[PDB]
Parts: sequence; C-alpha cells; structure tokens
Amino acid sequence: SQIGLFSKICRVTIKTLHYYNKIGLLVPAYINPDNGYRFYTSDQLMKFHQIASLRQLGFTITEIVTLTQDENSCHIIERRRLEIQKQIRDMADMLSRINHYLQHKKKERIMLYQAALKEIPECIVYSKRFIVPDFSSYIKLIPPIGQEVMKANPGLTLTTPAYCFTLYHDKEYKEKNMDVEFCEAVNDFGKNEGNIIFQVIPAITAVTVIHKGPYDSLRNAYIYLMQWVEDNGYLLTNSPRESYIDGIWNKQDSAEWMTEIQFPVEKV
Amino acid sequence: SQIGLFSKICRVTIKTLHYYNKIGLLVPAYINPDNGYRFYTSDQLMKFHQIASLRQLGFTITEIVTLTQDENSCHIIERRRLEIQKQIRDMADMLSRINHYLQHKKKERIMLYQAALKEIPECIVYSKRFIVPDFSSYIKLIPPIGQEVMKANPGLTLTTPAYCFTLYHDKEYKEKNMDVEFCEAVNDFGKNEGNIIFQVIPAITAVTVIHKGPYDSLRNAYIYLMQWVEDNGYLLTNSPRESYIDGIWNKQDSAEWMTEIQFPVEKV
DNA sequence: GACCCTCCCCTAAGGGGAGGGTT
DNA sequence: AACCCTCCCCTTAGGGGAGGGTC
Ligand code: 118
Ligand code: 118
Repeated sequence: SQIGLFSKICRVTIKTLHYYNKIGLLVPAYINPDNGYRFYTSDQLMKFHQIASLRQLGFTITEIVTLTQDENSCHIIERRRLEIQKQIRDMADMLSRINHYLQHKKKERIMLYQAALKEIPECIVYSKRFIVPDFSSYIKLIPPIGQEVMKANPGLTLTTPAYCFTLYHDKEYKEKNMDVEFCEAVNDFGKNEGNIIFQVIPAITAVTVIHKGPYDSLRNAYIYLMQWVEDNGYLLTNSPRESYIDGIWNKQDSAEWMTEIQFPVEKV
Repeated sequence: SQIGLFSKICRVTIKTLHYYNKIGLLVPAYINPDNGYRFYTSDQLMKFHQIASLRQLGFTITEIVTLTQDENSCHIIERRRLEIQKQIRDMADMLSRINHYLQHKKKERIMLYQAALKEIPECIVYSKRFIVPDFSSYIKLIPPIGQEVMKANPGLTLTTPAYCFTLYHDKEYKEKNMDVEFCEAVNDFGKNEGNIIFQVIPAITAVTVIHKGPYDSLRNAYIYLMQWVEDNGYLLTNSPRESYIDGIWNKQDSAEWMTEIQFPVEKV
C-alpha cells in the first residue's frame, strides 16, 4: 500500500508519515530502492493506532519513541500525569484570572491596575520598624534614617537594582498609628546601629501592581490587590510590601511617581 | 537604565527584551545610534508589567500587541476565555485517560489494547440487517451478500480504503439472537432489491481498539472498550461497529488477522 | 491524471552561541 | 573582563510549496 492509501486508512497527512519515517517512529515495511516509494502494511496500521493513542494523551514525539520501544518504561507516564495535573491547576488559575479581568473591565471602562505574579528573591536589607502618625510624616522621616545608616556604615553599598521598600505589619486598615517597617536592600550584612537593624527578608512569590501617581491614592491599588487576592482564591501570606521605584528623589513631577505594591501571596 | 540593569529590574532575560524590541512589543526609550545600546525608562517598566500581566493569562504575543495598542478589545479576552475552557476540558480528558492507562499498565505488564479517539466520516453502504443464530455462523453468510450485491448492481465499486464493518444493534448482551447488520462502504448508490438496502451511516466520533488475532477473543476488546467508556466518562451514543481490516480473505494465519472495534461515543 | 520523492522555508517565544565593539 | 550589539541556527509536530520523477 502506497503512502496515499495508508494515509487514507489512518486518516492522517502524508507529511505526518514522512516526518515519522524521518524520526524513526513508524518506519515503513518496504522502501522501494529505485524511486524511494514508501509501502505500508497493516502491521504498520496497528503501530500507528498506538502512536495516535499516545499522541492523544499529550505525549511528545520523543516520549513516544521511548514508550513504544522501551516497553517497560512506566515513569514516563506518571511524569506526564503530574505534568497534566500541573497544567490543569494552572489553567483553572488562568480562567479565574480572566474572569476577574472581564468583571473589572465590565465594571470600569479602563484597566487602571493590572495584577501580575512575580518572584521576589531574598535580600539583605537594613530595617527600621517603628510607629508613624500618618504616611506623610513617614515620608519625611525616611531620608534622615537612611543618612544615619549610610554615614555610620563605611563600605555599605546599596544593591543594583535598588530594591527599597516598606512593610505594613498591621492586620486591619489603620489610617493612623501605622506599624510600618522601612527597609532598603544592601549587598551584605552591616553592623546594627541603635534602633535600625539588619535582617534578611525572605524570598516570596507575590502579586504585584505598579501605581503611577501621587502617594495619597495608593488606597486604590491596595483595594484592587485585596479584591484580586480574595477573588482569585489566593491567600495573603505576609505583610504587604510597597516598593518605591520612582519618586521625589528621581523626578520632580508628582504625576510620574512610580511605586509598586507587592502582596506576598500563596494559593489555597 | 541600560539593558542589563533593566533585565534585572524586570527579572527577565536579555534575549526577551531583544525579541520584544524586534517585534515592537516593548521598544526602548532611547537607542544609542552608533553602538546600538538600548536604554530603558520607568515608563518601559510600567509597560513590561502590562506585558507580563497579560502573558500570565496565556495571551499570545500578537494578542498582547493588539490588547496594549488597541483599546476596547474585550472580544479577544472572551476568545481567550473560551479557549481556556476548551483546553481545561481537553486537559481533564487527558488526565482521565492517563489515569486509566496507568490503572491498566501498572496492573498488567503488556498492553493488549490501546484506545484512540478518532472521527469516522460519513459513508454510503449496502447493508443487510438480519438475526444471526451464532457469531460462528455469521462469518459464513457474508460472501453470499458480497456476490449478490455485485451481481445485482453491476459496476458498483467499493470505496478505497475498504470500510467493511458490522453494526451490533443489540443494546444488551446475547450469544444466539444477535440483531446485527453487515455494512460495507461503497462509492455510489444502487438498487435495494431484497433485504439488502442502501443507506448512509452518519459520521461518528468513536473510541477504537485494534484487535489482532482470531475472532473468538473479540469479547475482550469489547469489554475493554466498555470499561474505557465507563472510566473516562463517555457515553455510548450508537451501536458499536466492528471493522475487518484483515481476515481469511488476505491471510491464512489466524493470528495475523486484524480488526478494529469502534464505539460511537460523545463526551457527556 | 494521479501520485510520490527530496529539499527548502515556516511556525511561537525566545535560547544559545559566534564574532565584533567599547571602555 | 564586563556589558553591549547583530547574525545565524535551534527548539514542536508537521504544513506548504517547488522542482523533478514515477505508475
Ligand atoms: C536611604 C534611605 C532612603 C532613601 Sb530614598 C530612594 C533612593 C533610591 C531608590 C529608592 C529610594 C531618597 C529621598 C530623597 C532624596 C534622595 C533619596 C526614599 C524616599 C521616599 C520613600 C522611600 C525611599 C535613600 C537612601
Ligand atoms: C463484498 C462483501 C464482503 C466482502 Sb470480504 C471477502 C473478500 C474476499 C474473499 C472472502 C471474503 C468479508 C468481510 C467480513 C466477513 C466475511 C467476508 C472483505 C472485507 C474487508 C476488506 C476486504 C475484503 C467482499 C465483498
């Protein structure tokens, strides 16, 4: 049976049989040495049946050329099973995220904020945890606190990129008397000085929202990220970080201040 | 911010930034004309965050270009949601099939029947539906039909490849009172003289196993296909077909015979 | 007329490397 | 040596077509 008749038997393309014969899977029974014509037999039809049965299970071709010659191999099936379970767990997540995106675009005409998961590696920061009356005074109190460290610690150098951020160790919404902790990543351990300490901030997976604008409207970003966490079946693991990428130190216009909200989060 | 600093800010590879600059997804704020060095800006990070937020939902790159360049594109998000649900159905199907495959392979070292889900197109057949006293006697009455149809309808040409099957119209198991119908795909219509009639058989999606060996062991393949149907949550929609690939007409060896059992099913 | 072969380029989203540049 | 660039080839499972030959 020539390649066309066999390709009509299996309901498959001739190019598929060519590719298979090239890769070594499903080699034909008789190759005409004069013109190269590939002739097939029903013994090849029964082989293509199991080839298609494995292909319908998601196995890649190099997995099939192992499954069909190394007959005892069973770990390559449990591996694909765990892979399928991971794919389902990711696809359901993506479906919930798309549903949330659609709900938000229906409610508001514009996707002002856009959540995105990212992996934040651990870093050595110098930290000062204290109580502030409000956010405005906290912004004023940060730079002298940084100056104290960079003066009293020779050889201390900031990290590139400059990961400078704050943590909010409250559990409920506190407009005032906020137990904020300011941190700034350093290349290595420095010595403690007074109330300012050093520590390692653990590596986290976090959903992130960048907020372009003034600081007095970060409540919108926090409300959006909390809605995202509650909706998509996630759980806030740790205190929410807030990363200062751009601000009064780098730009003079308040409308171009760029800050990134980070929610350390884990899935339930 | 140079490309090396930006790749660490974004926590992505450099070649990703090169690809996004080449396709036009993320273009640097300023490219040095002589060297070619790409330089980035906070407003490029604000856009890479959008790129990542959309790519974590599984959007293709061109869909991301269409989404960030053209607003009011909620039809593309709906398309992606429908495709996500389709992929979730297919992944759950794959998971159930590989669970069944593991349940059988870790039970018995050899796989006797692989199961493949293939779509059979519609065809024109001549058929004789009659009660057969036994399956052993069933094979005997077929060549009479085969001669009679070619004698009554001259020039009637069978299709290629030959689709010759049996329709087991019994909704319950029995040995001696089998209500079966022998069908054979033919190119064009003919006369319906006698109990042999012409008809079309609707196109079906069917799970199929290929049975190699004599016709007494077919109950094994039928029980296996029923077990597959019950395990994988399919529903048997129509009467099972039995496609005779190889038989007494091509090969004298009874262990070289081949036959394909087809179960018309739908996913419910 | 139909059918079949090899050879070449293409997919999506980058990965890896070679060779050249500059401070 | 540290970064940077462009250019070329590579990944899947085959698709599409050109040019040439065969039944
Ligand atoms: C030590 C402590 C704080 C700051 Sb900064 C800053 C600088 C670079 C990158 C990120 C943050 C600052 C403020 C004024 C002038 C110069 C630098 C800072 C400001 C507000 C909130 C958080 C951090 C700097 C050093
Ligand atoms: C018309 C009807 C049936 C068959 Sb045959 C067959 C052919 C030659 C010699 C003996 C038998 C068949 C099928 C099932 C049971 C008994 C006979 C047949 C079927 C498929 C492919 C090729 C031949 C052929 C023409």
